[PDB]
Amino acid sequence: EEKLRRYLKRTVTELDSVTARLREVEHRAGEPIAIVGMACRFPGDVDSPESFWEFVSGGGDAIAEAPADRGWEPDPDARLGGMLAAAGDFDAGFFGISPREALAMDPQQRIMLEISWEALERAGHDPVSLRGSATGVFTGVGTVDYGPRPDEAPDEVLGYVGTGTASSVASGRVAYCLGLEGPAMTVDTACSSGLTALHLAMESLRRDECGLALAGGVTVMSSPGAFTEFRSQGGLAADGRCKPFSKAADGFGLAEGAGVLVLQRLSAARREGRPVLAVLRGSAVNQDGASNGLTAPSGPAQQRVIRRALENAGVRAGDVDYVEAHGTGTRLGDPIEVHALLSTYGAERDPDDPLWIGSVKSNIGHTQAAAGVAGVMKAVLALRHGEMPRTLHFDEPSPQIEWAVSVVSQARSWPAGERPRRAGVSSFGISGTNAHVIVEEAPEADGPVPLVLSGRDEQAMRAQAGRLADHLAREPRNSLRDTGFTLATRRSAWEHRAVVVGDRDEALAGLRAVADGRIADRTATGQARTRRGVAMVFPGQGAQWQGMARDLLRESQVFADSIRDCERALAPHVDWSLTDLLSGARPLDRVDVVQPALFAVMVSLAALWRSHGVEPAAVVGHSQGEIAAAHVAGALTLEDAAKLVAVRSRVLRRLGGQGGMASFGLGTEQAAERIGRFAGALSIASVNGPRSVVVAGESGPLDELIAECEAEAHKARRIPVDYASHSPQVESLREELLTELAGISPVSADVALYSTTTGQPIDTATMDTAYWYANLREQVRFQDATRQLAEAGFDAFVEVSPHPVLTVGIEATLDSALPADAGACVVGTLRRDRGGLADFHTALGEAYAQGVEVDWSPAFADARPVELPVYPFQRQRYWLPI
Amino acid sequence: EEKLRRYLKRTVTELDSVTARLREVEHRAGEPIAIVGMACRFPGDVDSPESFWEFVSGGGDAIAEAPADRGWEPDPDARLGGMLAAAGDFDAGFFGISPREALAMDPQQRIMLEISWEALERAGHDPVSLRGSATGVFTGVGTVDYGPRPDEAPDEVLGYVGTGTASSVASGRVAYCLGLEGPAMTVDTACSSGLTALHLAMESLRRDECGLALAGGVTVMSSPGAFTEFRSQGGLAADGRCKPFSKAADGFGLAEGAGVLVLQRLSAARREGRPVLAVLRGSAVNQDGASNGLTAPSGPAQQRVIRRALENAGVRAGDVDYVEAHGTGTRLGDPIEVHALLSTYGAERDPDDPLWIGSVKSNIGHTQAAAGVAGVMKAVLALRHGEMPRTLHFDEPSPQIEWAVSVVSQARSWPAGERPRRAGVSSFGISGTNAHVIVEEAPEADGPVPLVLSGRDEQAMRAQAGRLADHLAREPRNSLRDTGFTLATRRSAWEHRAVVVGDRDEALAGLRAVADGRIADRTATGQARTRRGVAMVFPGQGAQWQGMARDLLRESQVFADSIRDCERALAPHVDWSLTDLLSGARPLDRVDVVQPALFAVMVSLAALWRSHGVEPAAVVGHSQGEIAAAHVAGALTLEDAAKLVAVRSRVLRRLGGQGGMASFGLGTEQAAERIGRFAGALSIASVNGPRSVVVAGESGPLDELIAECEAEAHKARRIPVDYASHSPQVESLREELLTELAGISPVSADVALYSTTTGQPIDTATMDTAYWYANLREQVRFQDATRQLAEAGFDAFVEVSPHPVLTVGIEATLDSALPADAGACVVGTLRRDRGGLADFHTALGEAYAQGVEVDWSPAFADARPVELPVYPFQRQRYWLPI
Ligand SMILES: [Cl-]
Repeated sequence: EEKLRRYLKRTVTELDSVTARLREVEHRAGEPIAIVGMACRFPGDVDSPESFWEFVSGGGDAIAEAPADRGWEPDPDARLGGMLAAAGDFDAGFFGISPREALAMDPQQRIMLEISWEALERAGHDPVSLRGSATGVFTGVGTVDYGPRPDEAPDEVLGYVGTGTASSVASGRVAYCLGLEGPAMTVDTACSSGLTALHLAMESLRRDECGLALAGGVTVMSSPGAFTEFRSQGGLAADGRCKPFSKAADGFGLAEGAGVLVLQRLSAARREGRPVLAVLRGSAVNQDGASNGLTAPSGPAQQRVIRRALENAGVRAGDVDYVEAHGTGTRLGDPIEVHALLSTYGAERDPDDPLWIGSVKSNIGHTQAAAGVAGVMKAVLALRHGEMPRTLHFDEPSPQIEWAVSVVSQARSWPAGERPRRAGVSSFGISGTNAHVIVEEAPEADGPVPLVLSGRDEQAMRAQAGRLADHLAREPRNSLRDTGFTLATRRSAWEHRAVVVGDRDEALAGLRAVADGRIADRTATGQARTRRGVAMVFPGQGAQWQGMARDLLRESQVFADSIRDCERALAPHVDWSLTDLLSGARPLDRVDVVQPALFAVMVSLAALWRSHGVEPAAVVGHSQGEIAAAHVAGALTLEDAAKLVAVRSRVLRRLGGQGGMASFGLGTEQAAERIGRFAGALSIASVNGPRSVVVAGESGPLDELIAECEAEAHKARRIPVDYASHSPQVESLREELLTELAGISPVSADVALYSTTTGQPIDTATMDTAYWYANLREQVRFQDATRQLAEAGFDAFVEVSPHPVLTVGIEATLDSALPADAGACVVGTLRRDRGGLADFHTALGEAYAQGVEVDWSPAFADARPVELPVYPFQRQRYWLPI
Repeated sequence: EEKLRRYLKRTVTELDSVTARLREVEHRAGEPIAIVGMACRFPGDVDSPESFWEFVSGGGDAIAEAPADRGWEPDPDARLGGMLAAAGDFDAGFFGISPREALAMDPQQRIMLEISWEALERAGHDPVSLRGSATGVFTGVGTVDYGPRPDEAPDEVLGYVGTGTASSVASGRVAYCLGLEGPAMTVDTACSSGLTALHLAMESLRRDECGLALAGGVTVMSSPGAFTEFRSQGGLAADGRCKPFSKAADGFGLAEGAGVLVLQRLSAARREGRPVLAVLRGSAVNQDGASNGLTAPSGPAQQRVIRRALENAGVRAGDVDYVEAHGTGTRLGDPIEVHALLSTYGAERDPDDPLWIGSVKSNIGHTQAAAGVAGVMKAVLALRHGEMPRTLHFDEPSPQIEWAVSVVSQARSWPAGERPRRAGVSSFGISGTNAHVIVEEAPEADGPVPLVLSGRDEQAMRAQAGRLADHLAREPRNSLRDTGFTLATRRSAWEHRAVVVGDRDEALAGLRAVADGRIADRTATGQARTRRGVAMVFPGQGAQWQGMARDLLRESQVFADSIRDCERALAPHVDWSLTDLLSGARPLDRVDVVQPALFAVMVSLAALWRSHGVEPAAVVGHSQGEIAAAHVAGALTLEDAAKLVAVRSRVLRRLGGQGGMASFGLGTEQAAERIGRFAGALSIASVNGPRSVVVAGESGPLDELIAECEAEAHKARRIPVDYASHSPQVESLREELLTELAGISPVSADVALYSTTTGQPIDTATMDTAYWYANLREQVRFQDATRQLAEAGFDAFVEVSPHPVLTVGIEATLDSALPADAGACVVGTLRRDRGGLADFHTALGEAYAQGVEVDWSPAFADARPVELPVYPFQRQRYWLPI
């Protein structure tokens, strides 16, 4: 029996895998598609969705004279229509395109690139992240009229003539530049092209040809062909203006434009937390077929497509509150359109609550292949702003139309009620191919910060900064933390970089300064280069200051836990509290106190760096700093290393009052000759750069040296220290160190370690007690180790200290070694009186600004994304006439 | 308990049925698409699948110097490629296109219209029947380079310049002309437009967007632009010739061409019983994305697109025996394709049995946006003839390719084994968009005659007949009956029509005659007009011959059954078998035998006419003929009409040997004056036409008249008859007639009836015994009734008799009456000694040939469709240079 209950179990589990399977399929097959980003270029200086909505709800009329710049033949009868302010302007370099090829490029190809990039940004992607993805591209292109014919083109531009004007390339070139690998195609269906495209993408996503899709359309009138052809037979308003459904309809008005939508499976966008601007729910495409003429509309067909659309959307006619009509202001067409609406959407109505109707063609003109994409944007923007804008140029309603179904003449309201709101959008093509799609409102959702920003060039970076300032200012509801998070995780990191750190008041001013070419406190600025090989430097004396990370101790957890781990390890070997010591901001005179403290702080600073994704490919230490570098490398346990520095320093107390040390701005030879005269009383303690050396020995013999030097313009800094290491005075302590350092467990390490003691880079199992005596006795030789790393192809040096002290030496050593103005950089961590996170973020910012890979995320826990301005294209005009 | 027992019983049942539904949704979703017809226009004078194959397996090289006639600027280096014989030739009239519009039309549009028609004809449709259907149009168009610009176009062709070159219109114009209502769009993917289109079409079908779809692509190089662009960049073979995969590869060879497929859901085409040529099993489209360069192909993507295509087909790489590689002979591209095939298909084979590879581009060149339609056609054809044709120009295999997977270099053969054979066909776009599709062999399928045919002009009709004769002569496996059926039910009925009746040998000879402008027996030829009103004419004496219907009684059930029904109605009134009378070919001397049989024959012939969908709108009788007419028009039951004619004829025996009748060739008044001298001894019995009358009276006085005419040369024909009806001698009969014709029950009739007794049209309830005596006593006046039908706009007179006796008179009347040469046709039925079904079909033919609606179906019982020649287009050259 029991087996034939567990037999039920798995038999029921098959049966369940299958039912939910069938739903999945069927659900997927009609799944709503989310419009997740947009971007446009319309008449009226429209370059954003924000601008489009301003222009339209504002009741803008864009119709005007055709620009002079195109090299059009003059005409007695001025050419009126909806033109694009800067149709020939393009940032070619951004896209890897030579000036020569950009010149042979159909403006329609160019614009598409720009806006495709913009739209993915607004969708929440760093578009570079999408290279190699299966993203689709579906573009509606009607006419191309840009080039001269191959047969009369300048020889300069001949390679790029065909490819630069071929309709297929409007699609493909987007795929080739953003490295997309889904299907890419250009669709021609005249006016409805734009929706044909959109429909094709929806179906592509529903079948899984891709996860993501770019659906758009473009028309740019490079020549006055259309004017000529329409001024031939009838159709153009003398006004240049579209008066949809009015008494006063003359004919349509020619225009140009471009629009894109990032489309994604609704469920997929929810899972990834992308913003849903609106949902497309179903669409349909048909032909009017046997009409009265090739270019005649046919209402019966228009009706048929409204129904197929609604069948597909799974929506009822009466549920749609508004329609974005074709509405071209034609004498034949407007009536036909309205009658087809009346007997579809209107049949299912009260008089008491009619269908509402508009046309953006009253604002921007007949934008042709883009018209439709133009209509879907208006519809989306209307669903997001709760308002139906004015349809311009409405005399009286047209007396050719037999009027459920009204036109919106004064701007109306459209608020979120019980039902979702939806809109239909239609565009009907001159060649007979009609399209209608159904749009729904989006369904329901829900200290200091480093702001990181980039430009392909220096001016772009500065534009980036200014627009971020404007955005932040005109939008105090936006979290600073989400703004930084988005900037860090969802924007491309270009060559010229800036990092502005601080709270909101500071974040604003830092950005405005970056914009105006100035630098505010805590800003990092640089040019990135690929960096492979982070060497962490670990210095010794001269890196302490009375505060030392009082603030960082409070403001960072990674740092404070590291420290805790230290106070625990040094507990046995030392009798004072690390924390009381740092938190208190207590004096740091004693050797037996300073050195282990510096050890903890520097190890703790290393932990922070690693938590922000910066890992050492090698480590170099300096005197005491080799203990930290040894631990960080992995050659020592914290317990070992802690004991080591605690013991070293306890013993070193024995030399107290018997010598001093001082740094001098000269070379080993210079110093070697000068010092030779005191036979043995002084020794060179370290050589840190071609013109920097420490000398150690008996004070008096030292003072004569310090005195003599200042009297000849030599750098000669007392180190505030009462002993003299790296000198023959250390033979006294040889016994005691070998005695109670014994029991140390060195291990070969993951990371390279370039010994200063030895002079070579080493297997770190070498570092027995015998080694550690030598580190205190023998001369340091940091200059030597620097060169070895330089020569070994390290390009990034991070001086992991509370104050930079070897930084300057290092750069001088790299002047003398690396190919001048090729590469390597040097970067510190904290600085005197500059502890606390913000200043660590500024040190990250410097490393990052020069091309170190940093993981910024730890500075933004939680932190959803947020909508930011778009890349500021550095444009130039390219235009080839006829 | 058995509780759980019951539940395993349930669960299994729902497991099973849930899996049936899931199975059925998933099948539908990706069901095989059938290629059910195809047409084309390729280099080497290829204009049909058959001529394509002949060309290709003959190892044909179409490469040649471009035609001089396109207005191309001559050039020092001659332009070699695959050029379309006559790209400028179009039948504009067939499609209702003006010469002015045709001139400004891109030839890519024109060629598409023609072959879309041809393809539908081959798929076994009358394209006309598809008007208003949901058939979609998907068309690969790359470049369009035809016109001058609207700036510089002759003002003569100006209103048609934009429409004539719009890419979208290649798709749309087809749907406009054929009246198709599916989604119609154009696609630009450069060289893979072809397959892309077919892929979109495959999916539209699978989404039930349409039931049928035309998928194709075109390129016509109207200008030398491409030659110009590629002679700057490198890449063209100096040869003109693609040598795919050979050491000899210089570059590709520009070419042009055009191809369509009629696609349909496989289940549906089986359901509709339609030739499945091959089957599209699966496809894919992708982008090679971040390649080396826009135009550079990329192996990884080529492999990806193959594997996606295979997945969708549900086919293993191992299961595919041939691939139509893109193979354009490019030095860079060829190796990349062969490597990508090697690691997809050639991974899954042991060397022993490799994948075979070819490229038609070696025969016809790189046919650009049509290439790949060209490819799928070669594969479909190869599957059908079981042969892999030779890939030309194969010097040696390329030493740059790293050779599972071999190039077919000598014509291998491909037999239908235990596996279904399949092919892949790839084509790769210069903008980086790739397609691959998978094609499977077609699955398991299993007297004299009237041939009808037509053309929009006379030349087309004759050409149509020539093509039929050839087709019938060359392919004897196609039944004549099936051929007749297809012509009648699957071909449009154009203005100029011919009908040929015969067994096969005589159908050939008649067909060949019509083709030569000659005539044969059982061959009718006409110009059709819509004819509003068939008037059936029923004559009297003269129409009989001794055979009458013996043949037709055996060959026609509709007829034999009607004769059976009469025999039954006459039996009470007459003591001789109608059947034995007609079957035994027995003499018809006596009045009481003739008149009833002639009625029974004439009434059953009417039945035939009606069984082929010819209804009288009006009828006319001539003496006894009125009886038939009255019954046919449904004023008298068969039982009444039978009684009437039996009695009327029996009583008429009383005048035997007392007079006579004879038809004279002269008009009423000419007869009247010539006859009046025998005061009353002769009567004008009937006036039938303006120069034909019948005279009844006392023989003697009648012999004098006849003698007096043969003296002066008048048509003077003795009617082989004992008596003199329609004369005073009929008073003797009045009483007996009225006495036993009483009881007759006439009623108002459905159909009109233009009484020859009265002189008018009538209410047929009128036709009581008083009327019927008048019908015998009175002058007939057929001419007055003829004109009354003319004057009331009947245009089609059918003489429903066994021998045409009134036919010539009617025609002399309608000269007078109707506008001289506005239309009218006068048709007989059978002829003396030409009874028999086939002669009836010939009568039907003369009526069909002139525009009477005939329903031919009854001639073919058990007839299946059969493939036939396509419309012979009547073409002119239209070409606008630059
Ligand atoms: Cl200090």
